[PDB]
Amino acid sequence: EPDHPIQLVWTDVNGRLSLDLSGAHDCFLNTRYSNYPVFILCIIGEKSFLMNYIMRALRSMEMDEEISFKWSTKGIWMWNRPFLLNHKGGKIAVFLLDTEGSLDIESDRETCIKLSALSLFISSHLIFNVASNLKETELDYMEMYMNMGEECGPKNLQHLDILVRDWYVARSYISREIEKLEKLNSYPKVLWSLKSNQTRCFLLPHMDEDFQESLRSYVSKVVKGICTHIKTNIDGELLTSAHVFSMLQEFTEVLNLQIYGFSSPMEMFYAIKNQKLMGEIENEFQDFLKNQSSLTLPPTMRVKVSQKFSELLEKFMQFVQGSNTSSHDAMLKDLEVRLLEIQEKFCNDFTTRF
Repeated sequence: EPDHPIQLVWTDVNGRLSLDLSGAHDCFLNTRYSNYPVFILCIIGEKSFLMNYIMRALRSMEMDEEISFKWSTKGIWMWNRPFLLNHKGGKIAVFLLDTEGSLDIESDRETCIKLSALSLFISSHLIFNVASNLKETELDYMEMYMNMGEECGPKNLQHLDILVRDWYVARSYISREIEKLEKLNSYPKVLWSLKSNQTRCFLLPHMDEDFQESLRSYVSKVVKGICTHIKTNIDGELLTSAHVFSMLQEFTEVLNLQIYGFSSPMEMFYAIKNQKLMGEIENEFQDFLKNQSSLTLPPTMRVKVSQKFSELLEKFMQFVQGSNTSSHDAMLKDLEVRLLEIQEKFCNDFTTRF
């Protein structure tokens, strides 16, 4: 079939994330490039011009030519074939990803956050389209993305480009946003990113030729820096499309299992870490109970299990992340119900057996 965009992920009627497994398999586990170092360019927010220029520039570098089969929706879409760019004596497989979603509509916000989080999780580089100054919801997506690099290798940096489509000077723009963020005292990683030039801002004029040339200039700049921003995984191997297929499956499951309320991307991110912490506590309780002797005096056993139980609820509140207390309360209550099940099983076994 002629190469075309494929919808990788969408949301079903229940807000669950659904993955085209067979489709993603075909793209990512192709025996030609699946062990080539991979690069996932992702576009988010709100284009056809930008996307088509990126493909035209990529297809030129692929055929060893010089930079100077089109792109058409509420999901994650990918161009089903990668562009193989020369690097070392090998190749880099560039996949092109587009996150279609609302940014500010309050309907289906949890699902919008989930789709976007998934794209950001697997991206090597983010192109974020904004209209004028950065709004809070955009900045929160940006902070989530900045946090997704802190768990993907040691010297991993998260690269973000901001395409401001309707500002009215890119110097005054970035300086302005740095000032607003400095007073707000929130979004510390975006602030740091803006000050370290890891986040770049590009201002696009609205007339055709000035927009055309600015897009061309920007697209040339990001395809040229692709080969030097290869991500490495936790192990230290360069990211490959096989790895990306695995990450996509696993983080889709993590997102569908994040069953606690959240109103913002950072809250969804902290909810994911807090659920993990819950499981580290329950496992820690199970281990503690397994190491207790069957010879222990039943009274001394009851007190030790009770105090350990209490200490673990304290530990959940000490290491819980984020500031949504309503969510922490729901999770502690569920942790308490789970710990009491482990306790009831161990204790009821212990009393009747011994």
